[PDB]
Amino acid sequence: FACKTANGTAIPIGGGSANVYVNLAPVVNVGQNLVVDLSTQIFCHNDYPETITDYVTLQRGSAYGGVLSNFSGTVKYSGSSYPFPTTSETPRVVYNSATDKPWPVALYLTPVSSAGGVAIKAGSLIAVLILRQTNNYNSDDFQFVWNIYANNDVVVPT
Ligand SMILES: COC(=O)c1cccc(-c2ccc(O[C@H]3O[C@H](CO)[C@@H](O)[C@H](O)[C@@H]3O)c(Cl)c2)c1
Repeated sequence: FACKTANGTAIPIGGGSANVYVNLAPVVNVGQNLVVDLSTQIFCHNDYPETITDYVTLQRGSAYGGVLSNFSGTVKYSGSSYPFPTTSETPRVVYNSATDKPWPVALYLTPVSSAGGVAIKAGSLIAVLILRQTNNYNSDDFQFVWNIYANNDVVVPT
C-alpha cells in the first residue's frame, strides 16, 4: 500500500509524509463554506490486491494557521461528516485494487463570526491529515501524513 499526491510526490510502503498544495476559493463570506477537496489531490493503491485487502482511516486531522484561527468546520470522509479538527478516528475505507484511486477526504470550513481580511495566507500550512492503513494479512499499521498548504490567500470580506 502506497500513496501519492496529484503531482506525483509519493509516500511508499510503510508510510511517511508529504506536502499537498491546494487551490482555495479566494473569497468566502461569513456564512459560506470553503471546500478543501483532497480527493483530487491524494491517491492510494493496494500492492497485493489478489491476496491482501487494505483498510484506511482518517486517524486524526488537525487545523493550523488561519484555518485554526478563523474557521470552524467538518471533514467528510467517504460520504460521512465528522468534526474538524477531529475528535475520533473514522471508519475504514477498503483499498482492494492496484489502481491508484482517490482518498475520499474533504474539509468543509466556514468562517467564524469575527473573521475578516486575509483569513488564510498563501503558502501557509492549513491542516495535517493522518491516513492510517492496516490490512487483513499482518500486523502492519502505517501512517501517511499529509501536510496541507494553501496555494493562495482566502479573504473573508468585511
Ligand atoms: C502482485 O503482487 C505480488 O505478486 C506479490 C508477491 C509477493 C509479495 C507481495 C507483497 C506486496 C506488498 C506487501 O505489503 C505491502 O502491501 C500490502 C498491500 O497493499 C499492505 O497491506 C502492506 O501493509 C504493505 O504496504 C506484501 Cl506483505 C506482499 C506481492
